[PDB]
Amino acid sequence: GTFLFTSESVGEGHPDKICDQISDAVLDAHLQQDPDAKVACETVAKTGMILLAGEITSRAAVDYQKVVREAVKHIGYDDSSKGFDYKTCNVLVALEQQSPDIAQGVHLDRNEEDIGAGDQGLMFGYATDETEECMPLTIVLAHKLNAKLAELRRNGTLPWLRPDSKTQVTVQYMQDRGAVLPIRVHTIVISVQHDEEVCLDEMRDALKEKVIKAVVPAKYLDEDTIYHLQPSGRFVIGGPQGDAGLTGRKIIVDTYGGWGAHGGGAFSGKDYTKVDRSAAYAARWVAKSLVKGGLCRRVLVQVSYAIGVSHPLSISIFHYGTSQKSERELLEIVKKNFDLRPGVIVRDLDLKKPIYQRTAAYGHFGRDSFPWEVPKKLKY
Amino acid sequence: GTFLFTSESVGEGHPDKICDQISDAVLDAHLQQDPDAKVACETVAKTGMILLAGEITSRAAVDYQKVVREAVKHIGYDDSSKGFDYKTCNVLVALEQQSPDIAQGVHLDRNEEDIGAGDQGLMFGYATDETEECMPLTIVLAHKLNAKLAELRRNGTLPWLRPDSKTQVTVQYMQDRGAVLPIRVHTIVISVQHDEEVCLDEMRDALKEKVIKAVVPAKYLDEDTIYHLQPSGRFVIGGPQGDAGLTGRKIIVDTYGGWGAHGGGAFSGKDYTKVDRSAAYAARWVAKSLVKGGLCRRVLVQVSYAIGVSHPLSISIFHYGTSQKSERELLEIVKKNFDLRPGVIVRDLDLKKPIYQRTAAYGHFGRDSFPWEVPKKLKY
Amino acid sequence: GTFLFTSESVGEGHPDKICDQISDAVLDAHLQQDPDAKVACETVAKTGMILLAGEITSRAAVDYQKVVREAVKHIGYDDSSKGFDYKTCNVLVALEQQSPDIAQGVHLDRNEEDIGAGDQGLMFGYATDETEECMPLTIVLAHKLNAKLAELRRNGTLPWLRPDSKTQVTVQYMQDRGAVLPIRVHTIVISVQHDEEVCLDEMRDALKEKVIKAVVPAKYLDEDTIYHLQPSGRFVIGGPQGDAGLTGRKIIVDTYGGWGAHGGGAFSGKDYTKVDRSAAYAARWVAKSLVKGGLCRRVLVQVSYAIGVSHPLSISIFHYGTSQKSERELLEIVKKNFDLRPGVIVRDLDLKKPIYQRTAAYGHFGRDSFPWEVPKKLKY
Amino acid sequence: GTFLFTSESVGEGHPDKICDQISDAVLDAHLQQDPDAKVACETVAKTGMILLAGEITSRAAVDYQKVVREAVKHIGYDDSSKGFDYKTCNVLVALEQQSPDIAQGVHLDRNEEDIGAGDQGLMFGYATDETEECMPLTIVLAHKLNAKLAELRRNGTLPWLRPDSKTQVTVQYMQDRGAVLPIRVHTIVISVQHDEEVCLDEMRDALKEKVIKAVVPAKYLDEDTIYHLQPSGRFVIGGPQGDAGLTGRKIIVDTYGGWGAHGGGAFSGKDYTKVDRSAAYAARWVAKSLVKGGLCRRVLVQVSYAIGVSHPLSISIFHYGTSQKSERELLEIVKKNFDLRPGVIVRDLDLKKPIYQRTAAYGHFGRDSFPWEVPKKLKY
Ligand SMILES: C[S@@+](CC[C@H](N)C(=O)[O-])C[C@H]1O[C@@H](n2cnc3c(N)ncnc32)[C@H](O)[C@@H]1O
Ligand SMILES: C[S@@+](CC[C@H](N)C(=O)[O-])C[C@H]1O[C@@H](n2cnc3c(N)ncnc32)[C@H](O)[C@@H]1O
Ligand SMILES: C[S@@+](CC[C@H](N)C(=O)[O-])C[C@H]1O[C@@H](n2cnc3c(N)ncnc32)[C@H](O)[C@@H]1O
Ligand SMILES: C[S@@+](CC[C@H](N)C(=O)[O-])C[C@H]1O[C@@H](n2cnc3c(N)ncnc32)[C@H](O)[C@@H]1O
Ligand SMILES: [K+]
Ligand SMILES: [K+]
Ligand SMILES: [K+]
Ligand SMILES: [K+]
Ligand SMILES: [K+]
Ligand SMILES: [K+]
Ligand SMILES: [K+]
Ligand SMILES: [K+]
Ligand SMILES: [Mg+2]
Ligand SMILES: [Mg+2]
Ligand SMILES: [Mg+2]
Ligand SMILES: [Mg+2]
Ligand SMILES: [Mg+2]
Ligand SMILES: [Mg+2]
Ligand SMILES: [Mg+2]
Ligand SMILES: [Mg+2]
Repeated sequence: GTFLFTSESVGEGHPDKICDQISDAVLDAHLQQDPDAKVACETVAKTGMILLAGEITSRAAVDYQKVVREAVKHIGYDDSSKGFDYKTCNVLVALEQQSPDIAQGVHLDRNEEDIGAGDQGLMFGYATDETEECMPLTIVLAHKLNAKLAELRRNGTLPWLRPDSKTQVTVQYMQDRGAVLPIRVHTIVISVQHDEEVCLDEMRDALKEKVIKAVVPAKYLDEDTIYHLQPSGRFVIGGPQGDAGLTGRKIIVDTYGGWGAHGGGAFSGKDYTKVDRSAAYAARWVAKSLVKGGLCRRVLVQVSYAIGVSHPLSISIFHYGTSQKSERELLEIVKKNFDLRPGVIVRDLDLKKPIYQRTAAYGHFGRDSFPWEVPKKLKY
Repeated sequence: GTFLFTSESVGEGHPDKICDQISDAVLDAHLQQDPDAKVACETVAKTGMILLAGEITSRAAVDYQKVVREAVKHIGYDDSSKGFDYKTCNVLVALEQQSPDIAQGVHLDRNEEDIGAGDQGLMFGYATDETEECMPLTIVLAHKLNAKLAELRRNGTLPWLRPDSKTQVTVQYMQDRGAVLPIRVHTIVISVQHDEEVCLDEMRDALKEKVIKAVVPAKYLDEDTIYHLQPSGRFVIGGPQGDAGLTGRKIIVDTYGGWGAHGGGAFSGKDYTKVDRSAAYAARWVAKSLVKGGLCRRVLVQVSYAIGVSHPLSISIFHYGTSQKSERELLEIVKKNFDLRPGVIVRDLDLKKPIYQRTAAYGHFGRDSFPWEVPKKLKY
Repeated sequence: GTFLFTSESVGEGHPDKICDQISDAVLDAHLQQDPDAKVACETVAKTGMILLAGEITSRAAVDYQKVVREAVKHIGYDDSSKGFDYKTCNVLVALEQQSPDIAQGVHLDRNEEDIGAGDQGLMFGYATDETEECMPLTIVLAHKLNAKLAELRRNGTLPWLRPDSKTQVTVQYMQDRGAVLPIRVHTIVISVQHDEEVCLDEMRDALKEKVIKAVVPAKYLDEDTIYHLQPSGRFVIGGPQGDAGLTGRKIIVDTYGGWGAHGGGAFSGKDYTKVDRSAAYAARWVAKSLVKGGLCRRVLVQVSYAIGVSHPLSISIFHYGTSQKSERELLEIVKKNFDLRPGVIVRDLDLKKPIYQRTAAYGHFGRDSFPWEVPKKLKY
Repeated sequence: GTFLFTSESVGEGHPDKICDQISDAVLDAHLQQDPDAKVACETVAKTGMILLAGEITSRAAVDYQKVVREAVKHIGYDDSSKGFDYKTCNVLVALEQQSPDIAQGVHLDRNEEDIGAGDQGLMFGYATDETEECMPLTIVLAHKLNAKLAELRRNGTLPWLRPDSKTQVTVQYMQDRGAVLPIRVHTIVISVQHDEEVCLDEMRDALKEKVIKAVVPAKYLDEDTIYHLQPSGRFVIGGPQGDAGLTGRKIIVDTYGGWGAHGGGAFSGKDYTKVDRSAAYAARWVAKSLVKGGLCRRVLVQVSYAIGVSHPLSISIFHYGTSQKSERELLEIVKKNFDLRPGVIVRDLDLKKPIYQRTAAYGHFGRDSFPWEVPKKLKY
């Protein structure tokens, strides 16, 4: 009755994640001055280049040079020896206003609570009782491995580390009436950019002893656990020099690591009127509320929207057999307890607050008690 | 016992899909001359701009100006009145060689069958017997609605249409022992870019009568079906002028429309050594082989890889309760019948052939009898 | 005793001149809000692209998209059929603050009158009594031919004209004691971008009859005058699509058409602290004052500066033998009547006023009674 | 009877000169493979960015990444501490084919000797017997000061130097029957980018003792000579980070430093069919031939062209009163001894040879016995 499942995560300096963090730094900069800024900022990164492309209508005055470079500084790309430097890279801006055709169809002259969805689309929320975070263990572990790398880089204990990293965790699970129970870690991959001087065996030893053993409980690790540590053998070239980055190319890392489902919308660089972000956050909030409220052990929530229409087109609940209530009963509970219009979600989840850069690495869910991580007490 | 499920699709001129098609036009151009080209081409589109960013190591001599502009021409952006013109747009190129650190870790000096995966990652394949295409009805219908729009644009019957479109279909389903049975279409959204002269009622009438009724069987449509046709009210500004596009931002449209699962990897712009594409195609091939072979009615396949390692790290089969065989038995059948090393997949699926631009709109699966859509006869 | 001399001019839609006008539109936009803006804006134009690159420190909030596109609109590039369209081109911005090392060395904490030169360099002013404009006839005629083309394009009498044009005029001169006396026009070149439908003979006839004869006095034209009208035979592709443009690549067209001398500094995109512009304008003002004041018939003025130093390093006067006073006496007159510190020039010539876009085609000198064209009454 | 005259030069790492050298590195790369390449390559430089924009029709396969980065390496921008790094900067390419309308009008189906001029324009050549180089002393000295800085940077004796430098020299002259005789150096400016650690007095002392005294004969220097050494006080930020660069923005530095005249055409990035380069080189060759041949002491030559026309429209000779022959007699000598069609100049001056990057700093004239610097023996 056992099965394997694998999830990955990436570090702050992974080129796609650089772009997500920059896009959200831009969003936060606008929101600091104009809580109602309309923001759709994509970022592209390649050798020596950050390009901002998209649509922003805002009363803010934002110094894009400063904002972008400070985000890259935070990540740790501060010298040409590392392959990228915030001080000397190119920052190019191709930002126009929001289309007035979109603006008139979505929000102009509308009461805030009755703003239309900013686009069509579908979104999913998921929660699982297998961890206190209500997240899959596979991705929780994958994120923590990248966070550990960044910690040891920043505190100087592994000064050969660079910011670009990836991890991948395969867990063997059993199932119990639709819920999932982690048994052991089957395989771990870690690849991380490094300096020219450190040798491969020193890196592999450090990744096992100072990273894996520091993060993963020993009860999950055994003689049979497979380790692929620096499996390429050499990773000196990294960041955008090694691989182009784009915003919204880590959408599964941002969410549930292959578990649950995804509707395809990226989060970063978007204000609350973009339901790709606000409704996915709300859907997580619903899912987590159902599990922490004791109605399910595991649950998937779908919602969908049409551009210009406030209420969701569809809502669906899938409980994997882990509730005594029918899925229809859970749907009725959700409909009685949540208002999933974007102009109400914004109020419930405080989505005009400039906290988005903090969401843009290590997953949007399962950490930091953001509003969508604080369960709603349900009435039924 | 009924539930709703929603999927979307986008047209050829949707700015993200423009980028996928350009990236794959670039890939095909390289493969026409050098079957072993290493290609990782991202495309970004905004007002007046196509930017190519990424890594290509190839013996081909490719005229990027010509290749990009011809792809945009095919899509139909051929005049400033439409918001974008292949003849006069900017084409910018930021393409470097593949990192030699990646090359040495993945493919240099390796026997082709034993080439390492081009990256780590996870991938899923899915198949469902609800349609002959072995695809969810929701996304099949969504794709066909966009294809219909392009057909009526190109044949001149709706000359006010422009290339940028989106559709979304919500189907009410029942379930039968883990399989799903479509009952009716609950809601349809269509948004499509249009000329300045046509009025809203003419468009809405045409979208119902010439698009929806031409595509969706009447047995699925009834008095209660909800239509959101041009719901924003005005969509004259479109294509990249209205919304920035990036490669790999329609990964759910490219695959299963929210059904099954996704590991996060984009397809377009990548040669076969990128397992994001080759192994996802293989996983579809496996899933479809299991369903057409009569072992399951519905099945999800996960695989995962480490950079530089040929064999998958993990393989998992989930049959939703729709097989008499256990998931472990199906896994054994898969392991006996498929070799999921990238250097074997390339041979089985003919992945050096320059057919990729054809995959880059209307989904990669469920059409055209591509090799991954021709079931393998299973021995067990 | 006769000789030939040739000068050229270009139209508003010549790609280099597009860039000069855009750079100066940006400067004017800043000056409208912040008279003390520090501006060093270069523009690059190629197919579908305007790129702004440079350094601006200003309290203004400038919408670069709007400013750039409005300048291109004014020029007349408004449709993909013309090769460039303000509505749909790419506008990319790579603008940073002025270097703080420059700012501290030039203007920070300095009394305005005692601001240092913004850079080192040399500059020349020139005037000649051969025309009332105090300009060489060769370039006056060349400019007027381009202005005529733009006039006939804009009033619809030659609707096949596009904005990109070049002209060149060769005049036969005699000399009289260092002054020059035009005798006849020896050769005229006109090349102008055109639509696909008009034939070559219609264009050549129109350029002779409606352009040349409308601009050049018949007394200068005879049986022997050589006409090279549309000499390439076909000029449908034009503007930035045909030829990349850059700011500051028409510095001889901007000034004296090969007569006098040039110190190499471009004018457009620069505020008054850049002595390339302010001191060259002042030098013209000096030269014109000497000729209109009756001291010379023709005169060349050199000045030069060091970055951070207010007073010119050198001043030189060359009168071609056309004064009864020695060059040393004229130099003394200039030193007694003009203060060529940039922080005084700014006051005398009103150089914080946003009139710069008007200078950026058809020459900076010899027209419109700008302040540097109004002679100073000299005391001696 | 004395006067001052000032000329400037810039170093290899001056951002405009970076662009000229890159443009000519691109030209040379094409010519190495295809002697008949048609090349019009502009370069733009700003923080972290080299952009190539222009038109190239060539049979060569050129790796623009490699070519650009190697040119920047040669200049010495190899670390983020210097403000720019060839290894990690962005290289963007916007290169299209030559316009076919230009190609058909200029060179297609034409006998090489009878190729038309690639454009209209005017050009000047100049020579002066005041130095053995036949160049003005002011600019010769200015160039040598920059060359000295680069020498002391590269040999490690002044390791605080960076590549970006400017110099300016003012010489007091007397005249003798139209020729000019240098008397003394009146003022020298040197500004050079430097590291954060060196102090201002150490730099000023080194610039006087190790640079000026090493280059300028002591006979020209006296108690009254004015030195402006690091006059801004601080120049740590430099190269493209401090100031945008463009190709063809140092046209007076490239030529005669304000002496003679200039027709406005840039040299770098252009093949021989662009008469801006080939005819200006030829005009220098003519001028130098007249002076070294003993006909003049100082001479200015003008030539001009029309696009598509092989022979020059006009030729003019101005000898400043320094010949016993009339200017008409010298013109007749020039016409009997030189064929100034571009398709003949190419043969006489060997202009398909890839030696152009070597021309792109320290002036195109007066050094290295390039073909246009080897006087032609005149018959008359
Ligand atoms: C392997 S690259 C993707 C494929 C790549 N675009 C190509 O040209 O083959 C994807 C990511 O893997 C990581 N990476 C880059 N170089 C690597 C190396 N030498 N070894 C292992 N991982 C690497 C970085 O995180 C990078 O963003
Ligand atoms: C709505 S836009 C995305 C949000 C947008 N970036 C913004 O600034 O608000 C996404 C897509 O919707 C479609 N779209 C663009 N303009 C639209 C309009 N006026 N009405 C409906 N759909 C539109 C296009 O397919 C476009 O790529
Ligand atoms: C001839 S182009 C310069 C050379 C060009 N970059 C090349 O690739 O050969 C310079 C200018 O000449 C004009 N021009 C462009 N196409 C032309 C044509 N077909 N005939 C005549 N003049 C043209 C435009 O004003 C353009 O900016
Ligand atoms: C002074 S900058 C030109 C004006 C500048 N674009 C601005 O924003 O004010 C021109 C050149 O002077 C030199 N330069 C740059 N920074 C300097 C400084 N702090 N001191 C002296 N010269 C400098 C470099 O050679 C640079 O290319
Ligand atoms: K989702
Ligand atoms: K990538
Ligand atoms: K997948
Ligand atoms: K977008
Ligand atoms: K000047
Ligand atoms: K050009
Ligand atoms: K010249
Ligand atoms: K500049
Ligand atoms: Mg990626
Ligand atoms: Mg979407
Ligand atoms: Mg998108
Ligand atoms: Mg991936
Ligand atoms: Mg030009
Ligand atoms: Mg200058
Ligand atoms: Mg400059
Ligand atoms: Mg020219």
